[PDB]
Amino acid sequence: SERLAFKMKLNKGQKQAYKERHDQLWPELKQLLKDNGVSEYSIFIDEETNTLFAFQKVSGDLANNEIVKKWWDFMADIMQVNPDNSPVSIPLEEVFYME
Amino acid sequence: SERLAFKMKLNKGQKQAYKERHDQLWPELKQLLKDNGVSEYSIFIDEETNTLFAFQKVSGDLANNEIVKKWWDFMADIMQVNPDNSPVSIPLEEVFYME
Repeated sequence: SERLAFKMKLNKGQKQAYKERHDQLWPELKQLLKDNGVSEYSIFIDEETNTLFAFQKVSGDLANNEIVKKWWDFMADIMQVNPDNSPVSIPLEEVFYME
Repeated sequence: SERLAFKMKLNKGQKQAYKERHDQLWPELKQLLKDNGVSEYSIFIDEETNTLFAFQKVSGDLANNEIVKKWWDFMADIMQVNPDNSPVSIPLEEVFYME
């Protein structure tokens, strides 16, 4: 019901690892995201700037979920992350929408 | 049927003008986009970097359309544009999708 977008940062040269790990995204994480109202979740890359742009829809607390935290730990070597291994994330404000 | 994303550049300090002009997007342009298979077209801003991230769905030649070109001309003072007034646009490759 709501559209959300955000920017993340990949470490230089890690597009391949990022893509392969996401091709093998744990089914537990996919189901948790769905159970929490997430759909149509896409992540796009600007490889030359090591930038990820994420878009998702949310239909109404994953940061405290054990599986999410395990995913952060698994990804922390190739992403720009905080001390708790969650990815740095910059929110992006919607300025236009046409259905 | 296809998801597309791309990055554009706004001139410094022009978020307000960009948003107001898009709130008043010409109905002719909305209809042309729909007629050409575009839906769920969102544009998000990272204001501190003057960056626009666009997402849209396309269900199967707008660059040569007179109304599109008029829109480019109308917007050219506040966007980073080419000599023909079309916005500079960097495509972003999808690296993850979960329906």
